[PDB]
Amino acid sequence: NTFTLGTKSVNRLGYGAMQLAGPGVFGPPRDRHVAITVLREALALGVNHIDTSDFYGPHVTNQIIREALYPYSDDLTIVTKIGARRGEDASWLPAFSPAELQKAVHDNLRNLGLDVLDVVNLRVMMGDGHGPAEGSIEASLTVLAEMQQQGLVKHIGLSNVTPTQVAEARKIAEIVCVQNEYNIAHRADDAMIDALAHDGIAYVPFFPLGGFTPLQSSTLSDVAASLGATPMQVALAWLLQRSPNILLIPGTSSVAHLRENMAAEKLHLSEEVLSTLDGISR
Ligand SMILES: NC(=O)c1ccc[n+]([C@@H]2O[C@H](COP(=O)([O-])OP(=O)(O)OC[C@H]3O[C@@H](n4cnc5c(N)ncnc54)[C@H](OP(=O)(O)O)[C@@H]3O)[C@@H](O)[C@H]2O)c1
Ligand SMILES: [Mg+2]
Repeated sequence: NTFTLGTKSVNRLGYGAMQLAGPGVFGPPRDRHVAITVLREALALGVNHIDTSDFYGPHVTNQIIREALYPYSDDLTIVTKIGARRGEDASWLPAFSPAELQKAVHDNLRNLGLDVLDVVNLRVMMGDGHGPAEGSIEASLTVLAEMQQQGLVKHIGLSNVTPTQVAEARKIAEIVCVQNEYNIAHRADDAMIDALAHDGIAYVPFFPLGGFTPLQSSTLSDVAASLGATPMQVALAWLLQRSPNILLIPGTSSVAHLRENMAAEKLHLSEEVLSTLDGISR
């Protein structure tokens, strides 16, 4: 169904735009035409939330969204993210000096052809690992805060953050969404999802099917089979019923998968099936 993200209601089945680019989200996509077709069909299918970034393929993913969908329905929310830059070797690097965050915000503005960004995710990176790690984010957020006052950005969100960081952030500005790694097999954020929900802040999982062990994978497959669904559909449907503040942004460069992902809304998970799925992580 729906969720109010900032001041705009969004269909909880949205679209991640990260597959509309070359391998490693770098360079142009396989086929620009199919990318355009996928975006247009998504809208036609009821998508009104698109997740993107200007460091996808540097810039080209945003330009495709523009070529395909400008001028945008005013029902449409485009969410983008800043905080990283791309090496010319496809590498992802820290990019959170005021100059870089300001340039990133304007890059988005130009490539999407917008006058203001709906939602900007600040994407955190601490330590030498990849995921959530402790450290103050005040400096970056203050910069995003100022561009909000200037009217370049309506709403601020967070990406790849620990519960403490969210807590530090929410004293500097309003946070409308948190975007973290989370799926059936990786449920460390469970507590935060419920707490966010109670404050009306959305939570946005990525890797819906990522990093499953064979046993984890075969269980999901078993469940799909018995339901006449695909594993992807089961994964999305589980996310949908897990909490009402959860927004899905599955990415795909294929129209068939798009329609299939969107069909996941029709799938209804019995208690016995949820029992099996909740045990995948345990
Ligand atoms: N903020 C961050 O730190 C960050 C990091 C990662 C992702 N994200 C966002 O989150 C979104 C989701 O990305 P993700 O990393 O969670 O992974 P994902 O986009 O859900 O997975 C992408 C892969 O799944 C395949 N796929 C999609 N639907 C399928 C289906 N129905 N059947 C079989 N395969 C299917 C795609 O292949 P096909 O193209 O051939 O269908 C593609 O190879 C992204 O679009 C991006 O915007 C953000
Ligand atoms: Mg993706």
